[PDB]
Amino acid sequence: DENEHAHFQKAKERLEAKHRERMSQVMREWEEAERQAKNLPKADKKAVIQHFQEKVESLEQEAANERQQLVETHMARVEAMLNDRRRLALENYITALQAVPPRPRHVFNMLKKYVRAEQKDRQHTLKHFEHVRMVDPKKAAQIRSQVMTHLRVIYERMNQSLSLLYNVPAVAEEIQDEVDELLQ
Ligand SMILES: [Cu+2]
Ligand SMILES: [Cu+2]
Repeated sequence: DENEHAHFQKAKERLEAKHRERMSQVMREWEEAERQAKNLPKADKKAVIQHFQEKVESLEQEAANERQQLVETHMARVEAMLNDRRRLALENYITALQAVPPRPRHVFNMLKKYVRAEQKDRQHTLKHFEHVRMVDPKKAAQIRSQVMTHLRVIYERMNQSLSLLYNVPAVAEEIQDEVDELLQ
């Protein structure tokens, strides 16, 4: 999850290096084209400029394509890993609550891992959405709904899991304070 974000930044940089690379040989080609067009007419010259401007435009388009694709796949993998990570954490938490006798510290640790999984998912979804919002405001307004509902779910699923803590008030009391630190 943090392995794939180290795997995301990597692929992200390779993509940049790759782009900046193709972009450099285009400006390079542009030059020899300018020197070679040294003895050609103006018309053929005004057209050599358009050719390379369109060439650069195409490169930019592709880089943008690769980025979006990379991010999409990234969102898919992470969403799968985070849900999986949450489920397992929710299980250990519930199992902890049903312990006989219930162990406060153990319940908390399990609860902590769970809150962090939910918080990780929320923060992750928020960060990526805010990225698009900052870069492409109009695009962000498209996925806006699909993104807020997601956050609404995570929030409700966590609060619902937190309240399970009241089925064992003695434990809830003994760790209430530490739980607050967690939620802040
Ligand atoms: Cu570029
Ligand atoms: Cu991410």
